[PDB]
Amino acid sequence: MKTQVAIIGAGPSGLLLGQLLHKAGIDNVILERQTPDYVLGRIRAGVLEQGMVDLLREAGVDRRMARDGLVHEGVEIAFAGQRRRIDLKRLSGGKTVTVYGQTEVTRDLMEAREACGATTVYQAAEVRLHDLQGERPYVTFERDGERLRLDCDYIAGCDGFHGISRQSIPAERLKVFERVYPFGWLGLLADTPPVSHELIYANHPRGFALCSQRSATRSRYYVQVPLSEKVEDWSDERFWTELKARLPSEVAEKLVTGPSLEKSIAPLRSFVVEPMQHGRLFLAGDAAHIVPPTGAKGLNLAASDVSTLYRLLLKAYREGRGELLERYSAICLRRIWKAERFSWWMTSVLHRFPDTDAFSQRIQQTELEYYLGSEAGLATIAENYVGLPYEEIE
Amino acid sequence: MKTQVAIIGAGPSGLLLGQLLHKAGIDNVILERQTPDYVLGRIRAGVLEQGMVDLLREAGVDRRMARDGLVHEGVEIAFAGQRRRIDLKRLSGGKTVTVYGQTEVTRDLMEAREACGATTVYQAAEVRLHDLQGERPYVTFERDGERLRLDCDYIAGCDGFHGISRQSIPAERLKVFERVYPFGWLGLLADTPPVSHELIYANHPRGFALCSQRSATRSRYYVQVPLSEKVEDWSDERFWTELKARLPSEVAEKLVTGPSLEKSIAPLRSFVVEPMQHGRLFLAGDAAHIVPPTGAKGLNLAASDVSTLYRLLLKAYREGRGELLERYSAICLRRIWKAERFSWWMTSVLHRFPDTDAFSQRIQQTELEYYLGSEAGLATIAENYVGLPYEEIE
Ligand SMILES: Cc1cc2nc3c(=O)[nH]c(=O)nc-3n(C[C@H](O)[C@H](O)[C@H](O)COP(=O)(O)OP(=O)(O)OC[C@H]3O[C@@H](n4cnc5c(N)ncnc54)[C@H](O)[C@@H]3O)c2cc1C
Ligand SMILES: Cc1cc2nc3c(=O)[nH]c(=O)nc-3n(C[C@H](O)[C@H](O)[C@H](O)COP(=O)(O)OP(=O)(O)OC[C@H]3O[C@@H](n4cnc5c(N)ncnc54)[C@H](O)[C@@H]3O)c2cc1C
Repeated sequence: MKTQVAIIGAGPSGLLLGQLLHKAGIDNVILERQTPDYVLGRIRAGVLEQGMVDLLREAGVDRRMARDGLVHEGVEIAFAGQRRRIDLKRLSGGKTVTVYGQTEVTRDLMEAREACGATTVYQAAEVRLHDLQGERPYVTFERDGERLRLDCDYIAGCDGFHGISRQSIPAERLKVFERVYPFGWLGLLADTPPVSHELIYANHPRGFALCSQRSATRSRYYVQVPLSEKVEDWSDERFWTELKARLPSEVAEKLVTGPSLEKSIAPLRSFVVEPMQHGRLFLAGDAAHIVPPTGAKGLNLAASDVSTLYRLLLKAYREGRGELLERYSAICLRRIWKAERFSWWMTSVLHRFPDTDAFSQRIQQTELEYYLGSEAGLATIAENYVGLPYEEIE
Repeated sequence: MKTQVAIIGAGPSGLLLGQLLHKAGIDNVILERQTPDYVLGRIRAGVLEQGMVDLLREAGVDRRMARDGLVHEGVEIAFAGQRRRIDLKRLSGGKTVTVYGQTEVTRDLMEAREACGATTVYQAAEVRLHDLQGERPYVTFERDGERLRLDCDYIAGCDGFHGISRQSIPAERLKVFERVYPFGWLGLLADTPPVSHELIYANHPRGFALCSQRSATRSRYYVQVPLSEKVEDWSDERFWTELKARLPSEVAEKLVTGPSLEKSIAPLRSFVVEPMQHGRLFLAGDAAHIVPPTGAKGLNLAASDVSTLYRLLLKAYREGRGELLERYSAICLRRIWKAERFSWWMTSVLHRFPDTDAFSQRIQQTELEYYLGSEAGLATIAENYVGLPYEEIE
């Protein structure tokens, strides 16, 4: 079995890369540990940058998104009994963000891939990577008990945080940067209309809360909870009572509640590895970096890693410029670090941290007061929120 | 002995308030623990905001400053082998800062006060404050062994961080916010021409360094040093060698060194008290708050506290609007907290902190890269550096 680019992981990253590659004539095979159904069960992302929206259009998978996606021109931040709106469009020079669930984006790509007839092996068990520095690397996996080998020119590790690709790079060649936060996000999906037409991020003494959405009749809410919490201790009723307690009274007042379609706790973490490649293996998305959800940058960074890898691979195949691939990491990391900085900043000003002294609490509040009340402060949030520009290459 | 406003402390705050008051016809007496010579020996500040410059003009003490002061339109920040200039004037909408030593400003005010014949008691020993909540407060002090009493209507505590005024407010009525940094600034004054026409703040792996000035032939340099250092362990030669090691090679190359006229270590600290008044006692300047020097806000915040107190006292005396004085703290604290936030931010991005993990070091570097490379980021630094606007009152 042979292909040009072997892709590990059928999440957004792998599917997007595969689609862009297939369309340009570069054969690729995707290997996924789970089933199509399992991948589709993951709720995750709701906010997309314009760069991601354009990439989906380039991959020709934007019909449903253009129809069903919601374009947002602003977002709200509530703190100390007041709501402040950040006009993203005005402050960023015209850019906006699009609310379209990750489940939907993944569904669209999966359908697009099937229609084109490109190769995808689900339930590819025990994927192993070999000869990463040779001229002929290969991947081995198990399908129903028999060990199969897939030869390729390059391997793109799009297998997420717990994937095999990052583990395959000799640990001594990698530099890891990580911060674990002492809290997580308890999320709840409901078939109820959102409380607002725009997102509301709330810093409240009891903890952080976020009112998001998926469509006109589907909402997604989150509340900060300590790491010791188990999802089974949070009944739907306990969640709604808690969410209401963390929102401004006039917002809590018009909130339509309902049974949860999904509930889960996601721990917050920052993680980056340098470099993002090794020989003929290139890491993309959650395989190379994790950002806390506060900034809505994760899936969006994966999109830029992919956009970059795809363009470099095109140059390598179409133009015989294989040496440009050595620049992958340097190009990606520039954008990754600025997005990590933004996600870290958002996280630190919106959440309540344990054992915080009086000085820090006051500085936290003043950070909000300053950035939300200054035209220059508002602009720094806005340009980062809509997403910083992608790098050209070369 | 009787007056209208008793002022404790003959540093910049007390002298400026006294001068503004005297000029408006409100009698005031200043009590100072030290001698004129001792006060004049303190080097301290070099950078003044435009608001402070205007206040000095209003007090009619700006002749020498207008002649000798240096107007700066920009400042430089060096980090990771690169120098980035922040165009203050362009980015702040036309404002600049003025470099005029605190020693000089204090000298100008002292001369101005003497010429007008206003009362100033130097070597006023053991100042005590009494009947702060009565309609008739009074101050007692010792002059050559005899205890004297000074009756007044109001008392302005302009006695700095170690003054008696803040100690006179029942501890239970005060809320203190404080952060002590694990390092100090070793400063050196020399009769040598500055290495640059504008200030250079440098974040270097060995520690922070700052190239400042007092005139065309007088320089002021600083290097971050741990709290365990004693000034006697730093010979002039050790200082120059260290400073040179922390600056970009092309800057170190043209640095003119020379014998120190003054050397001292100043520990870094953030401190604020709420409220800033009690009965007929009002705190101003370092008596109510300390900001680390990194942002050049200390003397500048004292100026705004004074501008505010003076205007409220005018209303009280001239207009019989004594009730407006209850607003002093609320007005001052708004500006104080934003300046504290700025000084804290500058301090955290420019200095090297002990036991810093890899993630934080990278975030520190990315903060600099972001704010120094974005038009909106540059504007947040600039508007804060030139000084945020004073509040109108009423
Ligand atoms: C609560 C939450 C909210 C978020 N909100 C947002 C948001 O609004 N906006 C945004 O930009 N980001 C957001 N994110 C982040 C975003 O969901 C992720 O960054 C994104 O899923 C990354 O996609 P990926 O394809 O890189 O990895 P994944 O989605 O993790 O997919 C990796 C795939 O690889 C497969 N795989 C793993 N191991 C193997 C193996 N050994 N062999 C083969 N296949 C394997 C996995 O099964 C998986 O299907 C959020 C995340 C969370 C958890
Ligand atoms: C290294 C350094 C650099 C700085 N750089 C700058 C800068 O460039 N720009 C800026 O804005 N700020 C800067 N500052 C801060 C600035 O110097 C101070 O904020 C400023 O001195 C405050 O003035 P003040 O009048 O409130 O207090 P002080 O200058 O401390 O004067 C208070 C006076 O009260 C007197 N006194 C004390 N106790 C008694 C008592 N019990 N009875 C009677 N009198 C008493 C003291 O003797 C003193 O004379 C810097 C400070 C340092 C240390």
